[PDB]
This record gives sequence, structure tokens and C-alpha cells, in this order.
Amino acid sequence: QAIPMTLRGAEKLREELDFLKSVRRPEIIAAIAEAREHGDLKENAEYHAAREQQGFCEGRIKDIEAKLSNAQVIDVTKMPNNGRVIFGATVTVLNLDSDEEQTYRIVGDDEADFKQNLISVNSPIARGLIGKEEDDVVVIVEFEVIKVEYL
Repeated sequence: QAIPMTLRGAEKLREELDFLKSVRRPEIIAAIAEAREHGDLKENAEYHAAREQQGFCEGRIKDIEAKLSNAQVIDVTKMPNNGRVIFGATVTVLNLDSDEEQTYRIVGDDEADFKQNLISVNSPIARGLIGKEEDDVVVIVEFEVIKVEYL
């Protein structure tokens, strides 16, 4: 139960925990202190919006602590490039049919953002590539792993 997470991604998680803990949390409690000066809490809109945000953002905190409590932080920059796809690598794949060439970065779930070509290890494309190496054609259809870079 060690949970793989890249350095970029973990620094991004740790970044966040601070802003939420150090900037937003206070801001939210001052917002609540404030609307409390107006009593009638039941119908206090600014109070309910502030309390809403408190749950919203505190859950994100409880989450990041856990996430980071479980992490296995991988830095692929420190390993000799074998040409084999590992978790954290950057992979150029070529769709042998359409001839569609894309480069992706295999990452953990909190860091995953496929729209930004950052693919969660728990995805069909990461899965078909993980363990392959440049040249390996993989019938996941078929894509060719054009280049493996540890960045």
C-alpha cells in the first residue's frame, strides 16, 4: 500500500495544502466571524456560503493530508533511461492507423489531467504502455511507442 506519485505532482499537492491551510482557511473563518455579526444564522446567506466553503475546502485538506500520507514519490529524473515505460515517464505514442502522434506523461490520480496530456496510471492507455519500450507496438488498436523520455 505504497502509493506512487511523481515529484512534480507531490510538490503540487504540498503546494496546495499550504495555500488552503495558510491562506484560504483563515479567509473562510473570518468570513464566518463576519457574517456572524449579523446573527439570524438561519437566513444568513453570507454565513451559509462561508460555511459551505469551509466544508468544500476542509475536505480538500483532509484529502491532501491523506494523499500525501500515503505517497510513494517518484522522480524519474534520477534513473538511467532504459527506454522502458515506467510510472512518471513521458511517452510519445504513434497511432499506427490514423498516424496520430501524441506525447503523454504517466502520473498518479491526483495529478492526472488528460486534457493536459497527463495520464493517470489507472487508465487504459497508461496500462497498455507501462512496461513497453521504444518500438514495442501495442494492440491496446495499435500504437507504437515512438520515444521514452525520463523528464
